[PDB]
Amino acid sequence: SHMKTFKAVRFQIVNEHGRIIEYELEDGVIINKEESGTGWLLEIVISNEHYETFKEYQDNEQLLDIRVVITRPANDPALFESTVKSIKNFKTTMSIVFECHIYTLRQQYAESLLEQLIDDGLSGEELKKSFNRMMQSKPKLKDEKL
Amino acid sequence: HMKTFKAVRFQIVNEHGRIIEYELEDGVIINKEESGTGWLLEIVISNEHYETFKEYQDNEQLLDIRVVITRPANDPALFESTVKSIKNFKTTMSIVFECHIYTLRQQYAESLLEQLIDDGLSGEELKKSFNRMMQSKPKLKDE
Repeated sequence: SHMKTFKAVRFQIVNEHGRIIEYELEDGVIINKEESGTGWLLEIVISNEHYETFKEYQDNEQLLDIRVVITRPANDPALFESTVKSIKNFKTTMSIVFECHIYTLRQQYAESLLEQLIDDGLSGEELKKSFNRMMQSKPKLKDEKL
Repeated sequence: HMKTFKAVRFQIVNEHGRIIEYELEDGVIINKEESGTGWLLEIVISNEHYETFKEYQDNEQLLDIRVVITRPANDPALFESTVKSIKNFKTTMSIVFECHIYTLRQQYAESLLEQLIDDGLSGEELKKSFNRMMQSKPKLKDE
């Protein structure tokens, strides 16, 4: 793809346990800012309902593991690590800009993911349960945190 | 609410009512009126006519464009635009345009006819040109 500007049609945030919170988009754009080595800029419009969550993310400079689907909703998510840069609250909606850096899923994800879950002591049905959910959501692995 | 859209067709219309369609790899258009920059359009097309677009950018040529938004089912929105940037690849290029949307003047038909007659046209030539210009809808000489 040769474009530097894309329409964002789905937005999700994933936690450690591979649990997705999806936010319904009013609007969405994401720009590849290579001009500086500044990464990517995501601007979305969502309901005000989530103003506190995102205000707290901004205040703590929370590192967020996000999934962004581009152009058409059936497409495979792109993977970013991001922080909230600015928030604008409106009457029923809010506008949020994120600072994003793209990443590719590592090789041997399935093997590392299993190694992590077993080292956390999971077994049998809880293990199948977590592995399957995590295989789809793809959380950042414990060996990448601090 | 929705401010960012897919751009599915792109055309330039010249003085003569002639449509020049370019097939898109991709396109997005963004409504930035709140800012006051009008709309922002990025497209990827073949780079065969790179020199044509470099020329427009250098001359800051004012282009009368038609953009179909979201679905091909829609009729094109009318823009007056200039080329802001070009990124050239192997056999494609990406172009960004600054655009300002516009509505078609009232009595367009009557003014078109006036111009064609004043330019010496008659008979079959007049009908041919009028029928085409009524489809593409170019800016008139009174500008």
